Amino acid sequence: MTLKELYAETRSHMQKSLEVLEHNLAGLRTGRANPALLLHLKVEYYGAHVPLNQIATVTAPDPRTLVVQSWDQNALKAIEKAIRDSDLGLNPSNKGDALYINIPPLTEERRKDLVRAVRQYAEEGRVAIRNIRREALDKLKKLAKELHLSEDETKRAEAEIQKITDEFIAKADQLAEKKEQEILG
RNA sequence: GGGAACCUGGGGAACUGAAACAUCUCAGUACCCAGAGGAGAGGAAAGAGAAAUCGACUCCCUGAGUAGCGGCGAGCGAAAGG
RNA sequence: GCGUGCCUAUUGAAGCAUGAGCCGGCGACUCACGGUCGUGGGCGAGCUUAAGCCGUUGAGGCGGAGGCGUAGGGAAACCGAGUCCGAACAGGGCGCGUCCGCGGCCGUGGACCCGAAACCGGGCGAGCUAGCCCUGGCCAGGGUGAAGCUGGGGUGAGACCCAGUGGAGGCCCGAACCGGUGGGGGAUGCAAACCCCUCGGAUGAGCUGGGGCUAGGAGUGAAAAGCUAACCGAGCCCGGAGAUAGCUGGUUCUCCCCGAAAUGACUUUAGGGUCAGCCUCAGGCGCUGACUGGGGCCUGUAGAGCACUGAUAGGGCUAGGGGGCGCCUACCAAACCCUGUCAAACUCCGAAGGGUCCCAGGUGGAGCCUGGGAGUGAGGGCGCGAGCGAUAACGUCCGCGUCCGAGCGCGGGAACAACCGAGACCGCCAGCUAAGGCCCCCAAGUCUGGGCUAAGUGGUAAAGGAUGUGGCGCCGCGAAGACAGCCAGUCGAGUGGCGCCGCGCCGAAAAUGAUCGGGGCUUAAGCCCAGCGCCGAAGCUGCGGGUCUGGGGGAUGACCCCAGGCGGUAGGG
RNA sequence: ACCGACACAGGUGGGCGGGUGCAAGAGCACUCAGGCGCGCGGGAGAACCCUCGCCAAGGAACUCUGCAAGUUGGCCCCGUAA
RNA sequence: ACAGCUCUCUGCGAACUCGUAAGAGGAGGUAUAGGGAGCGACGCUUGCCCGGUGCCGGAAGGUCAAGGGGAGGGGUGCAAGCCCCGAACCGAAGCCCCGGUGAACGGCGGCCGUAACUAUAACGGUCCUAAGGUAGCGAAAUUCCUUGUCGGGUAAGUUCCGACCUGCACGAAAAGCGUAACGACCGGAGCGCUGUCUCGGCGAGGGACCCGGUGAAAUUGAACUGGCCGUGAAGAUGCGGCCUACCCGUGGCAGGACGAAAAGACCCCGUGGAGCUUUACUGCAGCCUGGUGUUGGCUCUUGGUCGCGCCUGCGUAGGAUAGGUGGGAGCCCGGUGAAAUACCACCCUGGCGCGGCUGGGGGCCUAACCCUCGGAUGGGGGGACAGCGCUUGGCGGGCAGUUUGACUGGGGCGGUCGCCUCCUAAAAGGUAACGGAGGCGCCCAAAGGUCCCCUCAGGCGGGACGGAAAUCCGCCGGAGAGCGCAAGGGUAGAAGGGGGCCUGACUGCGAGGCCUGCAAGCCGAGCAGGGGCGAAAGCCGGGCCUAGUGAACCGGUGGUCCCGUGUGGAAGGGCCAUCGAUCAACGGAUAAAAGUUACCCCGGGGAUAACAGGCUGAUCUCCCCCGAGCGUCCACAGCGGCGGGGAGGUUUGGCACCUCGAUGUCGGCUCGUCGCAUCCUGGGGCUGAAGAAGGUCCCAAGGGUUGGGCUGUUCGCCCAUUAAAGCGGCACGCGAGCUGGGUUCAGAACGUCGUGAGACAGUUCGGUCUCUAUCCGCCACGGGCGCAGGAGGCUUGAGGGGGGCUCUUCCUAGUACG
Ligand SMILES: [Mg+2]
Ligand SMILES: [Mg+2]
Ligand SMILES: [Mg+2]
Ligand SMILES: [Mg+2]
Ligand SMILES: [Mg+2]
Ligand SMILES: [Mg+2]
Ligand SMILES: [Mg+2]
Ligand SMILES: [Mg+2]
Ligand SMILES: [Mg+2]
Ligand SMILES: [Mg+2]
Ligand SMILES: [Mg+2]
Ligand SMILES: [Mg+2]
Ligand SMILES: [Mg+2]
Ligand SMILES: [Mg+2]
Ligand SMILES: [Mg+2]
Ligand SMILES: [Mg+2]
Ligand SMILES: [Mg+2]
Ligand SMILES: [Mg+2]
Ligand SMILES: [Mg+2]
Ligand SMILES: [Mg+2]
Ligand SMILES: [Mg+2]
Ligand SMILES: [Mg+2]
Ligand SMILES: [Mg+2]
Ligand SMILES: [Mg+2]
Ligand SMILES: [Mg+2]
Ligand SMILES: [Mg+2]
Ligand SMILES: [Mg+2]
Ligand SMILES: [Mg+2]
Ligand SMILES: [Mg+2]
Ligand SMILES: [Mg+2]
Ligand SMILES: [Mg+2]
Ligand SMILES: [Mg+2]
Ligand SMILES: [Mg+2]
Ligand SMILES: [Mg+2]
Ligand SMILES: [Mg+2]
Ligand SMILES: [Mg+2]
Ligand SMILES: [Mg+2]
Ligand SMILES: [Mg+2]
Ligand SMILES: [Mg+2]
Ligand SMILES: [Mg+2]
Ligand SMILES: [Mg+2]
Ligand SMILES: [Mg+2]
Ligand SMILES: [Mg+2]
Ligand SMILES: [Mg+2]
Ligand SMILES: [Mg+2]
Ligand SMILES: [Mg+2]
Ligand SMILES: [Mg+2]
Ligand SMILES: [Mg+2]
Ligand SMILES: [Mg+2]
Ligand SMILES: [Mg+2]
Ligand SMILES: [Mg+2]
Ligand SMILES: [Mg+2]
Ligand SMILES: [Mg+2]
Ligand SMILES: [Mg+2]
Ligand SMILES: [Mg+2]
Ligand SMILES: [Mg+2]
Ligand SMILES: [Mg+2]
Ligand SMILES: [Mg+2]
Ligand SMILES: [Mg+2]
Ligand SMILES: [Mg+2]
Ligand SMILES: [Mg+2]
Ligand SMILES: [Mg+2]
Ligand SMILES: [Mg+2]
Ligand SMILES: [Mg+2]
Ligand SMILES: [Mg+2]
Ligand SMILES: [Mg+2]
Ligand SMILES: [Mg+2]
Ligand SMILES: [Mg+2]
Ligand SMILES: [Mg+2]
Ligand SMILES: [Mg+2]
Ligand SMILES: [Mg+2]
Ligand SMILES: [Mg+2]
Ligand SMILES: [Mg+2]
Ligand SMILES: [Mg+2]
Ligand SMILES: [Mg+2]
Ligand SMILES: [Mg+2]
Ligand SMILES: [Mg+2]
Ligand SMILES: [Mg+2]
Ligand SMILES: [Mg+2]
Ligand SMILES: [Mg+2]
Ligand SMILES: [Mg+2]
Ligand SMILES: [Mg+2]
Ligand SMILES: [Mg+2]
Ligand SMILES: [Mg+2]
Ligand SMILES: [Mg+2]
Ligand SMILES: [Mg+2]
Ligand SMILES: [Mg+2]
Ligand SMILES: [Mg+2]
Ligand SMILES: [Mg+2]
Ligand SMILES: [Mg+2]
Ligand SMILES: [Mg+2]
Ligand SMILES: [Mg+2]
Ligand SMILES: [Mg+2]
Ligand SMILES: [Mg+2]
Ligand SMILES: [Mg+2]
Ligand SMILES: [Mg+2]
Ligand SMILES: [Mg+2]
Ligand SMILES: [Mg+2]
Ligand SMILES: [Mg+2]
Ligand SMILES: [Mg+2]
Ligand SMILES: [Mg+2]
Ligand SMILES: [Mg+2]
Ligand SMILES: [Mg+2]
Ligand SMILES: [Mg+2]
Ligand SMILES: [Mg+2]
Ligand SMILES: [Mg+2]
Ligand SMILES: [Mg+2]
Ligand SMILES: [Mg+2]
Ligand SMILES: [Mg+2]
Ligand SMILES: [Mg+2]
Ligand SMILES: [Mg+2]
Ligand SMILES: [Mg+2]
Ligand SMILES: [Mg+2]
Ligand SMILES: [Mg+2]
Ligand SMILES: [Mg+2]
Ligand SMILES: [Mg+2]
Ligand SMILES: [Mg+2]
Ligand SMILES: [Mg+2]
Ligand SMILES: [Mg+2]
Ligand SMILES: [Mg+2]
Ligand SMILES: [Mg+2]
Ligand SMILES: [Mg+2]
Ligand SMILES: [Mg+2]
Ligand SMILES: [Mg+2]
Ligand SMILES: [Mg+2]
Ligand SMILES: [Mg+2]
Ligand SMILES: [Mg+2]
Ligand SMILES: [Mg+2]
Ligand SMILES: [Mg+2]
Ligand SMILES: [Mg+2]
Ligand SMILES: [Mg+2]
Ligand SMILES: [Mg+2]
Ligand SMILES: [Mg+2]
Ligand SMILES: [Mg+2]
Ligand SMILES: [Mg+2]
Ligand SMILES: [Mg+2]
Ligand SMILES: [Mg+2]
Ligand SMILES: [Mg+2]
Ligand SMILES: [Mg+2]
Ligand SMILES: [Mg+2]
Ligand SMILES: [Mg+2]
Ligand SMILES: [Mg+2]
Ligand SMILES: [Mg+2]
Ligand SMILES: [Mg+2]
Ligand SMILES: [Mg+2]
Ligand SMILES: [Mg+2]
Ligand SMILES: [Mg+2]
Ligand SMILES: [Mg+2]
Ligand SMILES: [Mg+2]
Ligand SMILES: [Mg+2]
Ligand SMILES: [Mg+2]
Ligand SMILES: [Mg+2]
Ligand SMILES: [Mg+2]
Ligand SMILES: [Mg+2]
Ligand SMILES: [Mg+2]
Ligand SMILES: [Mg+2]
Ligand SMILES: [Mg+2]
Ligand SMILES: [Mg+2]
Ligand SMILES: [Mg+2]
Ligand SMILES: [Mg+2]
Ligand SMILES: [Mg+2]
Ligand SMILES: [Mg+2]
Ligand SMILES: [Mg+2]
Ligand SMILES: [Mg+2]
Ligand SMILES: [Mg+2]
Ligand SMILES: [Mg+2]
Ligand SMILES: [Mg+2]
Ligand SMILES: [Mg+2]
Ligand SMILES: [Mg+2]
Ligand SMILES: [Mg+2]
Ligand SMILES: [Mg+2]
Ligand SMILES: [Mg+2]
Ligand SMILES: [Mg+2]
Ligand SMILES: [Mg+2]
Ligand SMILES: [Mg+2]
Ligand SMILES: [Mg+2]
Repeated sequence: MTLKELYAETRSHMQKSLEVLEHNLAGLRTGRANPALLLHLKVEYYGAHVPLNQIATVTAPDPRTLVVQSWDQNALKAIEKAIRDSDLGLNPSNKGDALYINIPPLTEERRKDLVRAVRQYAEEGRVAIRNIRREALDKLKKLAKELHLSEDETKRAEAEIQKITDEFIAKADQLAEKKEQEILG
């Protein structure tokens, strides 16, 4: 309706496009010495792919492994029933109310199968935003042309978007930016 | 054919002014062409204009910046009669 | 010792804004006809003549056509000291010189003087340059080797293939010839388009000699708005023409008097103008002026205040509403109540002030009236009060005021339009004072008592730190003699604690060489509270002199006394 | 001696335009016939500039850019890809 | 430009062009040709949308200018008359309307939902359209984010090439995608070779310099012309305090004299100027078009129409095809109906019958006009047409003259432009800003006059339908209701709520004020005239009150007395009443008007922008306070919430004070110099310091602070090293020292917007950078004099300047610590 609520409907409409970015990184075979790499998992349970960060508690004991202290025995049961079913290629455990799964890093060829695809979400992410800028500015057009402004009352708008788009595009380049280390280094 | 201007006919601007500008103005000016000559034109009423009047024409002074004309603006502007 | 050129334009210039090498000459508010005034004469209920006519050879008459003036009022008819609107016989609106000379200003003409970009007419150019027509030349040498023909090959006949001859082409290489790619030079040149190296085309849409043709809103153009006689978005010359310029510049002798504005209103107006405001001169009226005292009103700001309007933190009381809902539990939460507050657009209340009317003082480059001449209509700083700004700006708009402008004349402030003092006729080798100062530069107290400060603070900064120092307080409570060390007695006294006042330290880094104006100051040459004295300006007295008004001498003699004003740009006299 | 304000480093159509050598030629070099030595000179031997010759090693690090400069260059003969 | 493609025009006296015309090109041509337009060999191709626009086609209708036409009206004369307006209706072109048309101007979308991992969406629903971009191409001479991501080339590649397509904003004849051959065209690589460079050196010639001859120019207030901190109109040789410094030159260097040269080219202002554009205004040329003059014959055929002759009207009964009103009875009523006939009439309805006056059409003609033919007194063909005169209406950037407002913290854009109500506003008024927050361009025949009465809003209880208000009753409540609508003031002792009569919401006027520059606006006593209500004293010339509106000019309607061009009356004026304005840019230039320039010009300005300086310091970089809370314990080893205080003038800004008769504007090169907040190397302090390393704070600039790739880049980003590869000041130092890659002149193109000419803080290739230094300053080298005799030598050094760096390794010692 106006720049006021708009400049915020971008910092809200760009948020999500960023969201997924994080999402598509953890789903990646990093040093896999992290728990979150699991919780996202849509685990089929009681008739609904239910995110693991809701069916249990994953926390890697040490670097070399993770534990899913799955409260209810049964839950844990139908849990493995999905952490493996991921092409990845791991194997957990039916030990106690928890799930012991190893973390085995691998070859360089495994680095391209991980690093290359990342410098790909690097795009899907930067871009998803690029559009929240394209689609933004356009409503900024019809806006000050409906509402009346100055060729400058508008530039202020026009570039603010830009400073916002740029501000958010950072929480991306710079985001994955770190995990790239957890992957590489 | 020529002739310093001066005169008549045939054509004929704009800048300007109106504090813009198109009617209007400058202006029938400038200039162009023809023609007449010591001058040229005009000249004996199919006039004038309200006076039982006047009596070819042309020039001067008044009439008069009047009567009027006018995007009733800028501005233009007679005639009878004396 | 003291001292920032001249003009110009400006809120403001020495200005690092404008113009000017220097000297001499030329060089800009005029005339004509109308108007409006003031003024010197003539004639007066009238005054005066235009063209023309007669005389003159630097004689003046005559000429009353005509023009103003004697009545105004009404759109007009018309009426008339009235008239007009009107039914009114209410009312209301309008009511007494010419002719010359001269000065001021206005209208009109180029009308203060220069200066455009352009516009319009008539002409002059294609001996440059563009296109084209006619008639003539020119293009070393080398290269590749098309079509054609001819001989052989193949076929049913062919097509088609081979050699050979042959000599095509907006073909190739490269001089002349015609261009002008890239670079350097040249840049008051060799030259207002050049030179050197380099590079393109060179039988073609080629280059060139002579003769011809098309032109100014026109030509011509392998197209750039290119070219048309070295500048072309419309050539050149001549005339209209002294186009117009709400802009820029310039605008000449002296002394005297007064002196602005930089605002309001309306402007296709906003750096212009019309009216008003403010200056000035004339004549007219004469204490009403500015300012002050005393009285009587209107008034709604500074404060303050919640009675309205609204906002407000908390607490109580209590709807209705959360959560168990039945009791209860959190002001989560309306009105109400106190408790404390907030507000340009709230005020129960309300100042000081301001304004205004009658009376009183008030003789002043006061006012009030009629009129001639204006300029100005960018303002700027500073105090105060408000907006905008960010409780920013040498910011910005307003308000009272002031000062600069125009007081850049003088002292102080180091230097400096507006900060302090203070209104500069002139002259003097006099004297006392303002502001500021009084140790040396530099005038006058290293003046006198009384403290404070040790950082050069002074000599120019904050929140906030800190037993820096000097001076006050009330608090403990130490013979129920610990406050500091050594087992606590001896030791036998000033030790803890907050918190106020003065000066001070830290906090605290900037760009060419440093500093408070310099030197140099510490019981000061700093700072605070006292006291007497000097210095110091163009301020005021002293002596003399110039000048204009006002007021008396006065025998006008313009000739001495008397009391005042005399900075000044635009401007007026 | 013509057009360029000049005794101008620019411009101006046609014919002749020798010899030797170089693949040829009106190209280049030298020189016949012929003409000229450009209407200020003399010295010195710095910076710097103009125009010109050279370089160790490196060989585009230069720079906007190999701009410039260098390399290659004639003829004969092989031999020449997409 | 080009061949070549396409659309289009043109039947010959061609179209088109020049010209007033004659005439001429066209062309001594004839559609296999000529003109106009776009595209630009050649290969494959060239989609969809005729709603709007243009053009082609439509013998019907709609509208329409003259002219024809005259029902009807007015003016005058005693009149025959003469004069005027004047409806029907017939009337071109154009426009409207109906079709067609894209190698004509042009145009060629969006929003929801859905696949058994997810994603995504072939598929569905839906909104609008004239129809929603096909082939091919794609971060491109087009891609804003952008150096998009990947891959290749490189040590390293914002460029380049290959891909992906999320095409800000390709795309089919302003052509699309390709293409061998071609280019002094623009980009990326290589190899060869070099002074281009690291990195500078030597040498040659012509100048520069010295000597003899000749001998300029721009500029120039006057000169006796130094540095620093200050200062001043805010960048000083010329003021102030201080600091230096003998006089005068020769060769050089360029930092300064805001150096010179151009009355700034950008910027704005001027109601300044030109070239251009169009669906801005207005006209002109030309073209189309009706009537006519030129201009005539003979026929065919239908109109409008006035003279006339005639026939002509079938409601229900009916003597039945009554038109109508009169006369009227021999050439009938009757009976009945709305009306009675046998007959003569005057006329509405309507058609035919011979004439007039005029019209329109379609034919043939020849003899005017035209063109032609071995030279014609004539013959061919066209033919009342064409051409030409006049007049009617329209098309008409082809051409012309012009208009395209102002304010405004430059301008443009956005906003506003008059009136009303508060505050601002400092206790009379008044009063600024693009200051804060709202209204008006009306409404009322009752909402008005006056007389007569009556009184709210809310609150609490009682109450049939009944919220928390319908309507009743009951107390209480001075004002918070109401007062037509904004706001303020006022108000119940009425302006409010209700009832009764009325139309003073009059005509004549107006003492006297308010306000005020003018002109406008504002209240209004009372007299006269005739009225309304009231018993009356009395009130009523509009509305509780301020907004609710517009000078004159020009026309329009009414009326009255005045004028009425020899006189009379008219035509037409005046006076009075009243009307036509978003003249709303609202004190109003015209009846009448938009753009554009980088093709541009003049006059002006630092009255006003961009660069730079200055003031400011929000923003900016920096350091400081308070100390939540992180640090395994523990505010400060290292950190710091929310919050607060300052410093600096390097960022982005605000202001517009110098300079617009000119202060050359990014980057690079060269030469630097200064600050410390320090990147190295020196010292030191704590450390959550073992050592070796670091972290962090404190001192401290003396000196150092590399070479490359990319980009114009500064800045970054990488490659290889380093003790380190520090930030910032000097007009973001430095163009009279160089460079011009960037950027802002003219050329061209892409995307883009625009109908257009042209435009763009978009791109892209191109594109002129001025021999002489006089003064200050600086580098060198002199002449003069001075230094109280005149000399030849050798030194003293007050004073200044140059220079100061840093790494690696080996011993100590593999020791100390571990
Ligand atoms: Mg003659
Ligand atoms: Mg005019
Ligand atoms: Mg006009
Ligand atoms: Mg005109
Ligand atoms: Mg004679
Ligand atoms: Mg005669
Ligand atoms: Mg006769
Ligand atoms: Mg005469
Ligand atoms: Mg008269
Ligand atoms: Mg006469
Ligand atoms: Mg001096
Ligand atoms: Mg002047
Ligand atoms: Mg100024
Ligand atoms: Mg000077
Ligand atoms: Mg200047
Ligand atoms: Mg000067
Ligand atoms: Mg000037
Ligand atoms: Mg001179
Ligand atoms: Mg002189
Ligand atoms: Mg007068
Ligand atoms: Mg007199
Ligand atoms: Mg006489
Ligand atoms: Mg009357
Ligand atoms: Mg001009
Ligand atoms: Mg002309
Ligand atoms: Mg001629
Ligand atoms: Mg010629
Ligand atoms: Mg010629
Ligand atoms: Mg050739
Ligand atoms: Mg050429
Ligand atoms: Mg060649
Ligand atoms: Mg010739
Ligand atoms: Mg040509
Ligand atoms: Mg062109
Ligand atoms: Mg020329
Ligand atoms: Mg004239
Ligand atoms: Mg003049
Ligand atoms: Mg004087
Ligand atoms: Mg005075
Ligand atoms: Mg105006
Ligand atoms: Mg005035
Ligand atoms: Mg106040
Ligand atoms: Mg409450
Ligand atoms: Mg309350
Ligand atoms: Mg008195
Ligand atoms: Mg007085
Ligand atoms: Mg003013
Ligand atoms: Mg001003
Ligand atoms: Mg100010
Ligand atoms: Mg003064
Ligand atoms: Mg002076
Ligand atoms: Mg001074
Ligand atoms: Mg004085
Ligand atoms: Mg002394
Ligand atoms: Mg003394
Ligand atoms: Mg003491
Ligand atoms: Mg520092
Ligand atoms: Mg000192
Ligand atoms: Mg004392
Ligand atoms: Mg005296
Ligand atoms: Mg006296
Ligand atoms: Mg005085
Ligand atoms: Mg004066
Ligand atoms: Mg005077
Ligand atoms: Mg010449
Ligand atoms: Mg010459
Ligand atoms: Mg010579
Ligand atoms: Mg010569
Ligand atoms: Mg020749
Ligand atoms: Mg040879
Ligand atoms: Mg030769
Ligand atoms: Mg010579
Ligand atoms: Mg070498
Ligand atoms: Mg070497
Ligand atoms: Mg390089
Ligand atoms: Mg480089
Ligand atoms: Mg580069
Ligand atoms: Mg390049
Ligand atoms: Mg490059
Ligand atoms: Mg080269
Ligand atoms: Mg190849
Ligand atoms: Mg092949
Ligand atoms: Mg055609
Ligand atoms: Mg012919
Ligand atoms: Mg083309
Ligand atoms: Mg095909
Ligand atoms: Mg269409
Ligand atoms: Mg159609
Ligand atoms: Mg048709
Ligand atoms: Mg007619
Ligand atoms: Mg009659
Ligand atoms: Mg028609
Ligand atoms: Mg969906
Ligand atoms: Mg499913
Ligand atoms: Mg669908
Ligand atoms: Mg679609
Ligand atoms: Mg399709
Ligand atoms: Mg593509
Ligand atoms: Mg792409
Ligand atoms: Mg790229
Ligand atoms: Mg491409
Ligand atoms: Mg883009
Ligand atoms: Mg590589
Ligand atoms: Mg695009
Ligand atoms: Mg598109
Ligand atoms: Mg198409
Ligand atoms: Mg097209
Ligand atoms: Mg292509
Ligand atoms: Mg080329
Ligand atoms: Mg070097
Ligand atoms: Mg030499
Ligand atoms: Mg200074
Ligand atoms: Mg210099
Ligand atoms: Mg000069
Ligand atoms: Mg100028
Ligand atoms: Mg100019
Ligand atoms: Mg301009
Ligand atoms: Mg012109
Ligand atoms: Mg017949
Ligand atoms: Mg008839
Ligand atoms: Mg009859
Ligand atoms: Mg019956
Ligand atoms: Mg009978
Ligand atoms: Mg009839
Ligand atoms: Mg015939
Ligand atoms: Mg015939
Ligand atoms: Mg005809
Ligand atoms: Mg035009
Ligand atoms: Mg206008
Ligand atoms: Mg502005
Ligand atoms: Mg007041
Ligand atoms: Mg007041
Ligand atoms: Mg309104
Ligand atoms: Mg009422
Ligand atoms: Mg009810
Ligand atoms: Mg209303
Ligand atoms: Mg009534
Ligand atoms: Mg009354
Ligand atoms: Mg009323
Ligand atoms: Mg008018
Ligand atoms: Mg009119
Ligand atoms: Mg008459
Ligand atoms: Mg208007
Ligand atoms: Mg106005
Ligand atoms: Mg008005
Ligand atoms: Mg008008
Ligand atoms: Mg251009
Ligand atoms: Mg040009
Ligand atoms: Mg052009
Ligand atoms: Mg031009
Ligand atoms: Mg200024
Ligand atoms: Mg600050
Ligand atoms: Mg903070
Ligand atoms: Mg602060
Ligand atoms: Mg600064
Ligand atoms: Mg400025
Ligand atoms: Mg300045
Ligand atoms: Mg000058
Ligand atoms: Mg200047
Ligand atoms: Mg320690
Ligand atoms: Mg340093
Ligand atoms: Mg660079
Ligand atoms: Mg790389
Ligand atoms: Mg620097
Ligand atoms: Mg130079
Ligand atoms: Mg320069
Ligand atoms: Mg310079
Ligand atoms: Mg460039
Ligand atoms: Mg260039
Ligand atoms: Mg460029
Ligand atoms: Mg531009
Ligand atoms: Mg377009
Ligand atoms: Mg080039
Ligand atoms: Mg220059
Ligand atoms: Mg020299
Ligand atoms: Mg030393």
